[PDB]
Amino acid sequence: FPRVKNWEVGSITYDTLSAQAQQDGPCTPRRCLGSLVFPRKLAPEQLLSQARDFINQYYSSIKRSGSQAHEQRLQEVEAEVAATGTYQLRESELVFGAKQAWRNAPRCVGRIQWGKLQVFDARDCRSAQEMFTYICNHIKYATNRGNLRSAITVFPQRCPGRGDFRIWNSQLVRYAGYRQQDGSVRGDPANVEITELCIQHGWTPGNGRFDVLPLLLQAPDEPPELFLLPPELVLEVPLEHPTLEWFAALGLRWYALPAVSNMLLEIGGLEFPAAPFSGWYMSTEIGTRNLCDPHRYNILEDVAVCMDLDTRTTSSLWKDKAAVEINVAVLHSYQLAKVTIVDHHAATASFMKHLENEQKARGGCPADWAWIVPPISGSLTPVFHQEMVNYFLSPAFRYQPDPW
Amino acid sequence: KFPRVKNWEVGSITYDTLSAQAQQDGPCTPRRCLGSLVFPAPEQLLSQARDFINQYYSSIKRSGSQAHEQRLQEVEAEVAATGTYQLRESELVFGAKQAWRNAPRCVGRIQWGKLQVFDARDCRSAQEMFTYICNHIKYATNRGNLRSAITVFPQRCPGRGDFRIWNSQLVRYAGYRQQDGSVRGDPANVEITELCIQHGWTPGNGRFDVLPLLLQAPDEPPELFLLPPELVLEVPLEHPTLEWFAALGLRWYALPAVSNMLLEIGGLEFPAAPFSGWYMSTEIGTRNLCDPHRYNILEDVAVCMDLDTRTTSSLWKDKAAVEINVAVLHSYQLAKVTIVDHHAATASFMKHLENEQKARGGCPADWAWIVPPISGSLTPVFHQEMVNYFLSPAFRYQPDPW
Ligand code: HEM
Ligand code: HEM
Ligand SMILES: CCCOc1ccc(-c2ccc3c(C)cc(N)nc3c2)cc1CN
Ligand SMILES: CCCOc1ccc(-c2ccc3c(C)cc(N)nc3c2)cc1CN
Ligand SMILES: C[C@H](O)[C@H](O)[C@H]1CNc2nc(N)[nH]c(=O)c2N1
Ligand SMILES: C[C@H](O)[C@H](O)[C@H]1CNc2nc(N)[nH]c(=O)c2N1
Ligand SMILES: [Cl-]
Ligand SMILES: [Cl-]
Ligand SMILES: [Gd]
Ligand SMILES: [Gd]
Ligand SMILES: [Zn+2]
Repeated sequence: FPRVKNWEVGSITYDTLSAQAQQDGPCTPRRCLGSLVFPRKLAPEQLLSQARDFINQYYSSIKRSGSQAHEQRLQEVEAEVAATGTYQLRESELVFGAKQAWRNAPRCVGRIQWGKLQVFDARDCRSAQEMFTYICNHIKYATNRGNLRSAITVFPQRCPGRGDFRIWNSQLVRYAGYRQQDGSVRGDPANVEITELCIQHGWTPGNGRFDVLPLLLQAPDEPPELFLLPPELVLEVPLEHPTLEWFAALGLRWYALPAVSNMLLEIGGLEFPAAPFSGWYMSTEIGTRNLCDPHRYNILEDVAVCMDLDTRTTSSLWKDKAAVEINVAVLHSYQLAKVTIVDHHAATASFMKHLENEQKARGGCPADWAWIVPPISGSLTPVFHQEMVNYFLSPAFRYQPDPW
Repeated sequence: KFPRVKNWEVGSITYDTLSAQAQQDGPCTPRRCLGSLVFPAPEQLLSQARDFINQYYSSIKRSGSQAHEQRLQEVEAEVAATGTYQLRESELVFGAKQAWRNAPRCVGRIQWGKLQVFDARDCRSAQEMFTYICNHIKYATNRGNLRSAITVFPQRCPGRGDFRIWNSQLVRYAGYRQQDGSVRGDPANVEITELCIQHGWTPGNGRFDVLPLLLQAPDEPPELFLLPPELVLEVPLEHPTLEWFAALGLRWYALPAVSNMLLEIGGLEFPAAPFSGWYMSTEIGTRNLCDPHRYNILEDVAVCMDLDTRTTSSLWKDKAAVEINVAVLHSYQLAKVTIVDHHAATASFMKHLENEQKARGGCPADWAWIVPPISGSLTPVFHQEMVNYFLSPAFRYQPDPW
């Protein structure tokens, strides 16, 4: 049972929940690999034991372990896979699984919200236009005129033999990335690959550096079909600074809804390769990562010239001063537009109280230090001084190969 | 079957074949990762010694020679007669450098080859220990043009007690308990301050009182030694455009000299081997002055800046912190005391990683310690994956001798 200490206060807890960790990660007693983004790389008898475990913990969570429909439900899944080779999840189970996969996401700092999550069942789906209308319901409900609401929608589970639903965009909302005559990029260099595929499936390109991409949606077996998104459904925030009058003239924008559409949900031994989820942004994800990373929009040097900073010596900390203003402008702009957003101080303080909750509930909580600590002002937030344990519980979201 | 390591800012790919030779185990398993934890006989003394000797004779491109096999046969028969062996002077210098080279949480390692090793293995007493330390401080400080140095006191040996420096650093500030239960001075140093007092020291009452040295000779109580003030170079902190900053009274010292770690070379253990370099500015500005459990000046700075401290979304903490760091960098540059900022430091470490891949095929690095505590993703180390493992020779934590 790992002893975990908080170095700001001195408190000590023990992770007894780690002792129930399954899917072995990447580390060994000889070498630690916690800093790798993708750990490693990417006869149905094992379906039973994964469904048995998941159903067992479903009934513990609602008191009904021992007697009643608990043992009963064990038999239906036994007979359903003995007949068909897969099984269908009940509605409450799909909702309980979805929430647990969020609760178990080691790198998510927003997990204090894990209990409030709207789960749209789309297992009826069987068409590309069908999912496109499913996706537009999610976005509409999730955006909610800017008072954002956590949502996931679950499309039909992978079946042995015959194909899979797959959203080809990594997010539902993503900006174009076109290569110049220079080979350099106008737009988001993160999305130069998917922009390449959008065009070669009949998309006509656009203006420049803030073009919303179309959704490449893939019904089983048949190829991907492009789907344009209505501008009305894509809520965006133009970026302005509360006191730097020129920042708005830089013409920077970002969208409201972070909605990840390329991860695979796994509940009770069933894989849902199309299950896009969405929450709201932490300000540093936009300001520091999306806009300041050297391989993203790389705006930091441009904002520093406008602030008339000394970009000729790193010891002037001009990068640090420029970044903070970019984060200030993001927070101000989203707030001015009444769009839900959270600063990294508020967000990490909530994660600490999530840790304390999860200590009482389950005796621990899987957490990935490097992704919990903000990308600016790390040691100024409480999680910096908090030791953490990372391990992999099910249900979970996993990374998955891309369909090409 | 070696770890694939990716740099995300650029797209580089390399593999860490040096990890496979890792000669110790750490706290991680396939079941769970503990990377974020701060604190993670003859035949085995002989097998460590052989790996070191092999390392040394490799570095002087003399592997597998007669001079090589001689020294192997030599140390083996010395362990037989006495249970231990002695390093030659060149072997000691190489081992101290390798320990620095192998230190996984050190961002200043691009320098590892430039190290001044002082051989104090003939030291006989605490008084003499004091003299060797004062000279270390004088040479490393060098009137503000700092030099990397290490002093190596006698090794652990059967029959006698260890030399120990009780102080965690050669220069530290007193931490005095209050009547509010509060702490005047540095709260990290409240215990060593109590220790010093009960061993005879007359305490002050400032917030930047330099502590005496508690020095332990074999089988003796610790003895108290005052550092002559003119040996301890200090830098008063001011801000270049915030003139009220000087009225805080804040200071920090030139020389970071860590004195409580253990140096291991070829199975030998040196429990007293203080080493020193020069500060990276975030250690002073961010950690030592802004940690809530350290001097904790952040809120008082931000109020003086007229920042809005009612709400976190004004980012008052980030703004005050960046200006506390600007003051540190400016104050040291004004006082002509060596200092590196986290941007230059992390850029040099990137060069170290590339040097190390070509040289040894990888490099042990602790990402959570290499990435600076402010402006992380603005530096190039944030976007570099790293492999953490324990190589020997090495520095190691050891328990407090009290
Ligand atoms: C409600 C507000 C939320 C916030 C502020 C938030 C924030 C974050 C942040 C900051 C990361 C780090 C990733 C990065 O920065 O690169 C992350 C990762 C992640 N989030 Fe959350 N998130 C929220 C809601 C959700 C929801 C609703 C889900 C799913 C139902 C979710 C699941 C995940 C997963 C699966 C990952 C990464 C996979 C892994 O860590 O292994 N989050 N989130
Ligand atoms: C000359 C410039 C140097 C710089 C800028 C530097 C910087 C650093 C920093 C910032 C840390 C992490 C401290 C923290 O934030 O808690 C560190 C750790 C460390 N450094 Fe360096 N250092 C320098 C020289 C040296 C020298 C000369 C030695 C030894 C001869 C050394 C050995 C170590 C060790 C042992 C650690 C702890 C590593 C671990 O526990 O894995 N450093 N250094
Ligand atoms: C690049 C390999 C994987 O990276 C990842 C992996 C995951 C997420 C991610 C996923 C969901 C989020 C939600 C719901 C809200 C939010 N506020 N943020 C999120 C961030 C970002 C990245 C970007 N690095
Ligand atoms: C308490 C767990 C271990 O912490 C540690 C561990 C090590 C060092 C350390 C050691 C040597 C340094 C040198 C030579 C120069 C410099 N510029 N910095 C240093 C920092 C600081 C801390 C502070 N936390
Ligand atoms: C190399 C390093 O592990 C990698 O760049 C990680 C570090 N921490 C991160 N943390 C968050 N939140 N998002 C990221 O993309 C990363 N990247
Ligand atoms: C809990 C946490 O891992 C711990 O406080 C570490 C994090 N990384 C660090 N990194 C450096 N360089 N110095 C530190 O003191 C710490 N503290
Ligand atoms: Cl994003
Ligand atoms: Cl220090
Ligand atoms: Gd101007
Ligand atoms: Gd001024
Ligand atoms: Zn690990």
